Amino acid sequence: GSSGSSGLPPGWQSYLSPQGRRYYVNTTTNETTWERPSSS
Repeated sequence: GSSGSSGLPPGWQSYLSPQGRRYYVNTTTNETTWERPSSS
């Protein structure tokens, strides 16, 4: 089943995989995540 994050906090960026998928990545913490901005 589908599992992600409806909305994201003001600071995280939203990118797309080289295949079509969608993922997120932090610019400050520089941490890679999956459709979920793992704030820290």
